Amino acid sequence: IVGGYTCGANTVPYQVSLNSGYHFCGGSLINSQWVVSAAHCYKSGIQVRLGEDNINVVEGNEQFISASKSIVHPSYNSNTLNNDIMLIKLKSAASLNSRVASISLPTSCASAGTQCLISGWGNTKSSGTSYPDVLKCLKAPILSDSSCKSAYPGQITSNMFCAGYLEGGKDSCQGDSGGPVVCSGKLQGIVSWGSGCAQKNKPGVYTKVCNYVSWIKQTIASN
Ligand SMILES: [Ca+2]
Repeated sequence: IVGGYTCGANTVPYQVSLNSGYHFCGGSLINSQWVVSAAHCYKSGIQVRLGEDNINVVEGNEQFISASKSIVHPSYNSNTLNNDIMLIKLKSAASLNSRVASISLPTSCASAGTQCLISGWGNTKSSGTSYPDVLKCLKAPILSDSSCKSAYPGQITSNMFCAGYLEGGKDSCQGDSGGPVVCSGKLQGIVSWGSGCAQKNKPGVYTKVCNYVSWIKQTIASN
């Protein structure tokens, strides 16, 4: 997150870190045994880390649970990042309390103007590299489809939306990928892509989760 703030320990209780020896992507806990992330975060050997604040220090609220199965969206295209979503099942159910909690799936899509909370352990600099140890947060609005398409001609599909600030300075970034965009208490987006980070007229591009609720539900029901 560039131009955000320190969230506060365990204030984003559905935020997970995906670890393969090191943090490499975010995710969102959507029930005791399943995480939603970005398909471009796919790899084998994932451990899901819940209850994290400082990802480099054991602080006492962590749960570390191996993935038993990963499911990349059937129509994921890695060249265009269309359908940039994947589900991860935990080998065991997480214990849910105030500091580790699921986030509700949307029943309807969000619209431009709605403010949302974006969170992660990604890069904090736009022209530089600094990775935080504690979870960072950014409040940002959803942008219009037309401004989104204007920023990124020929690249925005119906499974993507833009959020952030066209003036630059505030954005998600590398290492935030896969993590949440929560608006009015619903998971509306997944950190997916962007040209650099926090660049003028290059807002963040997010997977449009409301389009995938049917797929998420049926996948969970059968796996
Ligand atoms: Ca920790």
